[PDB]
Parts: sequence; C-alpha cells; structure tokens
Amino acid sequence: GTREKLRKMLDDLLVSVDHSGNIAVLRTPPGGAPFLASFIDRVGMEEVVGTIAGDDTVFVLARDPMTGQELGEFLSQRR
Amino acid sequence: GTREKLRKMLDDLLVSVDHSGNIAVLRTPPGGAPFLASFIDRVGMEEVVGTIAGDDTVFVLARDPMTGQELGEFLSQRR
Amino acid sequence: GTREKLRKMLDDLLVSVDHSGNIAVLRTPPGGAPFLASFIDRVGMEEVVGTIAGDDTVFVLARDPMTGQELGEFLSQRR
Amino acid sequence: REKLRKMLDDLLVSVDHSGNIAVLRTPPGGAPFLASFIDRVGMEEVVGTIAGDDTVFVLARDPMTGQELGEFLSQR
Amino acid sequence: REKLRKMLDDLLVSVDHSGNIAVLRTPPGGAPFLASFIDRVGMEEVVGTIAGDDTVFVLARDPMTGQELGEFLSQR
Amino acid sequence: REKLRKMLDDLLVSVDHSGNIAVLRTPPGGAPFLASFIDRVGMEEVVGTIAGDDTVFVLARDPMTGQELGEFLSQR
Ligand SMILES: N[C@@H](Cc1ccc(O)cc1)C(=O)O
Ligand SMILES: N[C@@H](Cc1ccc(O)cc1)C(=O)O
Ligand SMILES: N[C@@H](Cc1ccc(O)cc1)C(=O)O
Ligand SMILES: N[C@@H](Cc1ccc(O)cc1)C(=O)O
Ligand SMILES: N[C@@H](Cc1ccc(O)cc1)C(=O)O
Ligand SMILES: N[C@@H](Cc1ccc(O)cc1)C(=O)O
Ligand code: NA
Ligand code: NA
Ligand code: NA
Ligand code: NA
Repeated sequence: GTREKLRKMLDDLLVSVDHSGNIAVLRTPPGGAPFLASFIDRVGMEEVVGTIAGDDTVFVLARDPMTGQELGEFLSQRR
Repeated sequence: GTREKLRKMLDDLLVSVDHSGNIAVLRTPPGGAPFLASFIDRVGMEEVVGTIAGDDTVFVLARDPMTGQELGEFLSQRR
Repeated sequence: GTREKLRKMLDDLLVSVDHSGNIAVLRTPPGGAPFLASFIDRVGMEEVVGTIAGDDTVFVLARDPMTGQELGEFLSQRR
Repeated sequence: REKLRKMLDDLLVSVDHSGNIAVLRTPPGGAPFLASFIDRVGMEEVVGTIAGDDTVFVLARDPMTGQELGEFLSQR
Repeated sequence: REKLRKMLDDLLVSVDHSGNIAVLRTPPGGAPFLASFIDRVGMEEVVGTIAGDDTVFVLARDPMTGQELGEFLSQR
Repeated sequence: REKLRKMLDDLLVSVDHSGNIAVLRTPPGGAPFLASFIDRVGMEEVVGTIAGDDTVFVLARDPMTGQELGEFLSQR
C-alpha cells in the first residue's frame, strides 16, 4: 500500500524536518534525498508544488497558501 | 540562434510550469532537469537569480520584485 | 581549523552571492556546488535551515527571521 | 526506436569506448536525460548506465565490447 | 553487515555485471543512498562506487570479477 | 597543468584502479568539481569521466591501464 510505504519511507529516511517560508526542508542520511524526494513526488501531494533533492537534503515547495511548516507537519504526521 | 534553442529546449523539456512565492517550478521528463536548467542559466535571464536542478524538477529563483508566477509565465511565452 | 577552511573554501568556490526572499544563492565553478554546500552544512550555521546543491549553484535557506541577503552577507564576510 | 534516434541526434555530441564501456558525451546537464531514456529502451546488451553531468558510461554485456555498443548508438 | 543486509533487501532491485564491474539497480533515486552505504562498509575488493539515479557501478578489485562482487552483494 | 596540480592537491584524497578505470576519491561533494576540471584539461588517454558525490571513475584509453592513468594523476 502507498500509505504504508510512505510511512516506512519517512520512518527510514526522514532524519529531521525544518522549514522557512514556503519551503519544507527534509534531511536524510547520505545519498537518501533523491530516494525520498522521488517517492514524495509520486504519492501526489496537492500541497506540494514540487521537490528538489541534493544528496542529504530535499526542498519541498508548499502550494500557496500552505506554509513550509504546515507541509512539514503533514509529513511528520505520516510517520 | 538562442531564442530558437530556448524555444525548442522549452518545447521538448518543459512538461509543466508551477510556482509559489519567489520560486518558479519547472517539471521535466526523467533526467531532464539539469539539461534544461543549465541552458536557462546560460541564456542570461536578469529576472533569474539562479536555478537548481534535481532530476525532473528545477527551482528557478525570481529576482525581486518579480514573482515565481511571473517568471514562469515569461518562460511559457517563450514556448 | 574550521574558520580557515571555511575562508579558503569560500575564497576558491564562491564565484558570486545573490539572494531573493529567504534564499541565498551561491554560484560556484562547474561541479563545485555539492563540494561547497556539503562543507557549509558541516560548519553548522544556525541561520541556515539547509542547503541544496545542483552543479554550479547552491540554494541556502535562511532561518526565519534572517533573510537570504543577510545570510549571503554573513558568508561574504567569511571570505 | 524512433524516439531514441531523435534523442541521440539532439544530445549525442560524441561517442567513445574503452574495454566493455561505451562513453556518451552530451551538452551540459544532458547525461541523465539521455541515459534514463536509454534505460527505458532496455537493450539486452546494456548491463547498465551511469549518468554524470555530460558523460554517460554504458556497460556492454560480455562478449559485446564497448566499441560495438558505441557503434550501435552512433548508428542510431 | 546486518545494516547492509536490510539496505540491499529494500533497495536492490537487481544485480548485473560485466568484466570487473558489478551493477546494482535500485528504485528511482535510490542509487546514491545504497552506494554511499556500501562505501561506508569499506570492502577491500571494492575499488570504488559511482551512483547515478537508480544504477550503481561497483568496481571489483583485480583479480576479483564484477560477477563475483555482484554475487556477494546478491548473497547479502 | 598548474591548475590541475592544485586541484588534485586540494581534492585528491586517494587514487585507485581496476582494469582500464582509475578511481579518484575526494572529500564529500568534491567529485564533479574535480572531474569537470579533468574533462577541461582534455587528456587524450581519458576516454571520459563520471562523477558521483566523492568518487570519480576515469576510463583509460586502450592500451593504457587505469593503474597507469591513476599514476599520472597521482604524480600531479
Ligand atoms: N545538503 C546539500 C549539500 C550536500 C552535497 C553533497 C553531499 O554529499 C552532502 C551535502 C545537498 O544535499 O545538496
Ligand atoms: N523531483 C525531485 C526528486 C526526484 C529525484 C530523483 C528522481 O529520479 C526523480 C525525482 C528532484 O528532481 O530532485
Ligand atoms: N545551475 C543549475 C543548473 C545546471 C545544471 C548542470 C550544470 O552542469 C550546470 C548548471 C544547477 O546547478 O543545478
Ligand atoms: N564529465 C563528468 C564530470 C563533470 C561533472 C560536472 C559537470 O558539470 C561537468 C563534467 C560527469 O559528467 O560526471
Ligand atoms: N540509470 C542511469 C540513468 C538515469 C538517470 C536519471 C534517472 O532518473 C534514471 C536513470 C543513472 O542512474 O544514472
Ligand atoms: N561514492 C559513491 C557513492 C556515494 C553517493 C553519495 C554520497 O554522498 C557519498 C557516496 C558516489 O560518489 O557516487
Ligand atoms: Na552525504
Ligand atoms: Na541536485
Ligand atoms: Na526520473
Ligand atoms: Na557546469
């Protein structure tokens, strides 16, 4: 199921969540950011305009009017 | 010519445009984001502070006071 | 020392600094963005929510209430 | 294979080889765009591809050589 | 090696080889996650790893083959 | 070649090899910084480079070996 893989994906890859403005910042272990962010893309979050992954960090762009914090809180509750 | 390659680059790589705040979000096919964003860099958009590409997503930072939307609308009109 | 490597890292990799909103934009030579941004991560800037590197560009997310500009000015003074 | 042909025309700056690897050079940032499409084709002789920024390493399946794999890509 | 075993179970879609290279295929974006962990293990026979997006090239140390290195990874 | 020499001093943590590949290890995120500069040099014996995060695969042109290509880079 998708909710279960989202839960396990976040359980295993989300080291921390942070935010500023319209951006939620996801911290992963090394190399984990593209792995996590690709999955987030594919679960189809309406509040998520898009994501970009580097190596251990993902920037999640919140759809207006939702904030980075509120977006990050959503994802944390999926854990 | 540069306008023609910008037009064809956007025609072939820009799956969709979105925006939030000062960020225009470009969606590409798989692997296309660095290809597209590098070219955007090199055409020298004054309104563009910079770009970062992941795999299929580019975040374009709009130069103040222009918005992500207005930046995205500019690029769409180049199509 | 860390301040010295931050100084030399910035001296050799920071082509330019820019900003918009809460994002400081770092420009590097080709391939230099992950090299620079990883180091910035590891020096532990409280004002820095996180960073993402592409190839020659880094987006540094400023911790509220600090701005991208103020964040970029901090880093420039480390040069 | 009509789509791969346009993909190579627009992205393949050069093809080289050594041993069992064919190397593709692209314009900047083009490597994962080209290489992911090659994966999608799914050729039996391609063990795998790695994309950097403007270079793709394509591993040829033994006993095919990287020179042979590069010639097929250069053909298309 | 208990952590690598879970890492491979969750990320290793397939393993292939040619010459002295073992190729790991992962779900999308999984390659640098898997490959950095492999580096961390630090096996003597692994000369190095490169991660793309969903493919990892693992270079086997002579005289070990990529087939042999892939079998050890497939084992775990 | 004076710039490559400083580039290697600051970024080359180690050099290894297997078959026709020289492997460069860098500090974290250093691989595309080093590798793009190597491309820029444009050595005839370098068929191509791929950068991951901290590892660069440099493919040696036959009949040169990756050991030989790594020794030249280690020299500089
Ligand atoms: N955190 C930044 C910088 C970074 C780059 C490479 C690394 O290996 C680690 C960190 C990113 O993920 O893009
Ligand atoms: N869209 C994000 C996450 C992603 C990563 C890897 C992919 O293959 C696909 C998507 C990015 O481009 O960074
Ligand atoms: N500046 C953008 C786009 C880019 C991608 C690849 C390049 O080689 C150059 C530029 C980034 O660093 O992500
Ligand atoms: N050609 C190598 C090195 C490189 C890295 C980054 C670049 O922008 C350019 C070249 C690769 O694509 O991995
Ligand atoms: N399999 C290759 C090509 C690729 C690039 C980007 C992708 O999203 C998917 C595949 C790699 O991982 O480098
Ligand atoms: N050494 C491999 C795997 C790796 C990936 C990401 C890292 O942050 C570290 C290592 C590479 O650079 O591709
Ligand atoms: Na890392
Ligand atoms: Na990136
Ligand atoms: Na993709
Ligand atoms: Na570049």
